[PDB]
Amino acid sequence: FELVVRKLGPVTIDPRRHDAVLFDTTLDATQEMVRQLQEVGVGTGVFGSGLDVPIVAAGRLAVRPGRCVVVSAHSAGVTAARESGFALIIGVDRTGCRDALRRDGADTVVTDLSEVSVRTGDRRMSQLPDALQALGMADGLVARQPAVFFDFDGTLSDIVEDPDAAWLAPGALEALQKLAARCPIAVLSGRDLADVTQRVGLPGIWYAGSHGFELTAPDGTHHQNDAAAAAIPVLKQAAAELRQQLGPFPGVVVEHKRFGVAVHYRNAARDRVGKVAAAVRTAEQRHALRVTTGREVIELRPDVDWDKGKTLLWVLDHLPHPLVPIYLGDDITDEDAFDVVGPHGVPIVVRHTDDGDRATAALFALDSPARVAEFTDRLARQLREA
Ligand SMILES: [Mg+2]
Repeated sequence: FELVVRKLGPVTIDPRRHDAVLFDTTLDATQEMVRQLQEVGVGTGVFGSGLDVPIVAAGRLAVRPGRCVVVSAHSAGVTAARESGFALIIGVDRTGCRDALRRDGADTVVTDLSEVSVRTGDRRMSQLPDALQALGMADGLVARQPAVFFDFDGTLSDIVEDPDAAWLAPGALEALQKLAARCPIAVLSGRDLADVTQRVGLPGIWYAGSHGFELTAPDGTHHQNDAAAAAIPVLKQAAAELRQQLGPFPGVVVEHKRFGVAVHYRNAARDRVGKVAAAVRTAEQRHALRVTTGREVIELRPDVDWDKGKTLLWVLDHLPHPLVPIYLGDDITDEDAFDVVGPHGVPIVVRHTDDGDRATAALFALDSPARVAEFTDRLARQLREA
């Protein structure tokens, strides 16, 4: 395995996203590749020829398929890893079945495992210094003038199982108000632009909704990803389709947002899960959309590359000044933004009790969403200082 240092190669085992790697036994994964994974805290295991099937091998490591990588030189492995929702499936082409393997469900195919990279450099959330404590040291948190970025759910707002029941954590409104008088603020969210705007309820700042595909400036200028916007009518049609197809089956919900269809199947019986999936993959094929899985949801999104780092970099390019970013996030999508804050930027991760001590690119930690309101207040006070 080639080592990539706080970066992302072509094929990358990413500890932040990947808790284990399941190797096909026929592969000869060197002791050097397993040791590489051992230093970054990633478990290994083998499945395959008459041995364990991928999902079983994953169960022995106490790791969900959504957090596991499979590496397989055979078709059965690739396919079984595909129907089991594995996060990353690397096909190893040793018999020139690159096309076959990718038809099976390989996310990507390599000839030799030394083409696979392992991300190094991230620390585990445990290990990180506290943001509040750093903010109050002699030299403060930032040397240069900042622009501050917030994820909404899990960061500014306490996690809730009812999406509609997400509200600003106590004190976070007065805090954002103070800070907003002091520097540019931006809240990021996967919710529609209107929803997050209403829930923060604070004007004269940047709102980025629908996964950064559309934002509002302080002056109220609307901005939208042009290429992504073309898929808006496409998605309304998939939603219309999916509602007729899955309407007969109770416990299955089709939720339509401006840049996505989400199909909730928490209350769906066994064997409509495969049927809920089959319909979304039909919607996929038919409309050239992008499917991604939640825990009990399947989502269709515009087939346009984008992440939270690109939102951040874009918003920054439009800020007046060389403005240094401070970024606060709660989960996995926020790792894209930690990675591009630059040599003076401050990436902060909000810890939860059930988060499991993930590896992260963030430099600091805030203990819960409650401290985020506290951090915001003191930041506004430290900037008023200078
Ligand atoms: Mg969140």
